[PDB]
Amino acid sequence: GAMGSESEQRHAHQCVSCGINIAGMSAATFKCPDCGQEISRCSKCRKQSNLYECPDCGFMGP
Repeated sequence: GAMGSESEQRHAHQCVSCGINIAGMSAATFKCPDCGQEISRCSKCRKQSNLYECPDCGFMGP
């Protein structure tokens, strides 16, 4: 019937805190120990590092 969106994927790299346009930029690139998805955190995120959350698997962490 209706096509699923989850089935499809995109390369939209944005900040985990807000959503800065740091796609393919020199931002904080790390692999989530939960899923392993490439997480890009802008410089500003450095301050929010105290408490982040993986936007991929909705994994809320410190």
